[PDB]
Amino acid sequence: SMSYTWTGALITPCYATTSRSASLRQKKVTFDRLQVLDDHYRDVLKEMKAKASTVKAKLLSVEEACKLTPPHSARSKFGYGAKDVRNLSSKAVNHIRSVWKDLLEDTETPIDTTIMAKNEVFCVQPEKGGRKPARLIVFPDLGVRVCEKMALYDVVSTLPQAVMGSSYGFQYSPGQRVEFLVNAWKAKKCPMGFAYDTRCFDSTVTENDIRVEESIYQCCDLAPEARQAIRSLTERLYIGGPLTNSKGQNCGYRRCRASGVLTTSCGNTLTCYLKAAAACRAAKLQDCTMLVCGDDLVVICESAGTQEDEASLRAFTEAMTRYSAPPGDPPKPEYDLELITSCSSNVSVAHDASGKRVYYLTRDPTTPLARAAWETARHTPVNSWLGNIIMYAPTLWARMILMTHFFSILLAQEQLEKALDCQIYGACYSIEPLDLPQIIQRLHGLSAFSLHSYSPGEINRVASCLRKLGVPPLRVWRHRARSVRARLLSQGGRAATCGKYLFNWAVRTKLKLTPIPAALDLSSWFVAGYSGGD
Ligand SMILES: O=C(O)/C=C/c1ccc(NC(=O)C2(NC(=O)c3ccc4c(C5CCCCC5)c5n(c4c3)CC(=O)Nc3ccccc3-5)CCCC2)cc1
Ligand SMILES: COc1ccc(CNC(=O)[C@H]2CN(c3ccc(Cl)nn3)CCN2S(=O)(=O)c2ccc(OC(F)(F)F)cc2)cc1
Repeated sequence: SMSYTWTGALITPCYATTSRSASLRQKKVTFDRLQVLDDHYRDVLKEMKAKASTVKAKLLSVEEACKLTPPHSARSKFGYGAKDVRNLSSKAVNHIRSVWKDLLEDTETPIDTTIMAKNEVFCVQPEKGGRKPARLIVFPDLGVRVCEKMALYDVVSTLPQAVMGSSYGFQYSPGQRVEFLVNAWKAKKCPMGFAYDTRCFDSTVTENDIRVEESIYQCCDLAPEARQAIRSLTERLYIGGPLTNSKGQNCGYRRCRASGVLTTSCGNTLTCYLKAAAACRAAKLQDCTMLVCGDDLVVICESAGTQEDEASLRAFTEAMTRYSAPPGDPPKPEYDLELITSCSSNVSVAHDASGKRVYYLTRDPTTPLARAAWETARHTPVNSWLGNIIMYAPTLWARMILMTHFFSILLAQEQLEKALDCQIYGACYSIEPLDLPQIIQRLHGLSAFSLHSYSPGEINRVASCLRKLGVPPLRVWRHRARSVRARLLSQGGRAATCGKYLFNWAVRTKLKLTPIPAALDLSSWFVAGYSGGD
């Protein structure tokens, strides 16, 4: 069936992406899906369903569901917002209760969704390729989104780990992700790895995929109202429905994955895992270890020789294409783990204070830096820079640029103690910058504060990126960090800890860094989300 049908009504508005590029995105995401399933697919599905059979899921109350709403979640077309939802205002609660009643009473009627162009910031790259068109966001009304949480919040936050075990990427800190990847690479006699890029994953998700996904959820022990809501949400919302623009006009019809529903992340992970695990069998890949984050997939296996590995990747791709997951860029076998990019990241090596070889996740800093510059220039509720400092804390660029830059601004504005909103792959947090040392030690290890002897390629990538962007060189950042370190230490308390742990790299006469006294429960900085709510 067609992933999308359009009426002609434009995707109207509410470098940076706008509605002016939506037309180009529509062309890319609009195609017919031809899915052919086989025994391997059926076999993996039964195996996944047998694991889901062990899960018991709770049905959340309206209030518990309200308390999980992102503070910045899009407003309801029925006179209430995320603030009203989080405060349990009578208008919000009463409207949500009537939505819930309709989900239990009406099993067929498609639920309306809003189609919108995403405003994302990317960097002005005129060399190998041009600009990117805006992504398309599809979401139901706020009321429906609170109802999804009642029926499925417990499912989506318990089922994936039960079904996929160690293959489920979202259960990991960046430190645990590198450990998993390195351990899996070390455990192969002759390792080979590859990342699989699916072209427009959301668009490739068929009605059958969404029904197979529901067949997995149905395996949980569920409250009857939860069982009916999952059934009603599958037919009325998840499989597809009408698209309405910002001006309230009939835009078209969706028959694929909506990006803004609670099950997007869980569903894409399950669907990606199922197709990939079945494709590994069809390709006859030996001893696979997979890691799945939504549509993002890495496979690590035993090499069967250079030519044989090229042929097995073609068979993997053939199988994925049959399952309705065609490639964007054709996968390539890699025989060095650093060369694989997964979750926009790659493993690199450095050394800690003791001289020990340590592995960490890094990426091209262009996008993180350009996004941080934009945030410095304009008022933004979500601070991608804080997310980036937290997730890439061991990197040369997050340590020397982002940490130095933001701690200097925060010291100057007297805002070190001010809690900031932070979104990481749909999990919302509220973090005071003064608490960053303890968080970094939990997420990455004590070594994140003493990494040095970075790879030359990595050093060159940061240095070339700064030149390209007009950012002062690393020498300027070292000077600037010595200043910030001095003003932080002079303050004592948490500010001194920041100075000590975060900026030890900037000094010639380094301090010996021991485990932090305040280290640890992360879901304490938790406020809303876990890959679902707006
Ligand atoms: O010794 C040498 O050989 C080199 C010396 C040298 C070269 C350039 C400077 N620049 C500056 O002092 C100023 N800018 C900066 O000191 C600056 C700081 C952060 C900057 C960022 C990001 C970095 C990550 C955090 C957010 C800010 C960008 N740009 C920055 C410029 C350059 C810029 O203007 N915009 C962008 C655009 C995209 C990406 C990055 C940038 C301050 C006022 C005058 C301009 C200073 C010294
Ligand atoms: C390229 O490398 C990668 C490494 C890990 C990942 C996967 N991990 C994450 O996306 C984050 C956010 N998480 C999510 C997200 C979606 C869903 Cl469905 N479920 N959980 C919880 C677990 N992690 S986490 O990193 O452990 C963490 C925990 C507490 C924090 O709290 C505080 F902010 F306070 F630090 C902050 C971070 C993805 C990429």
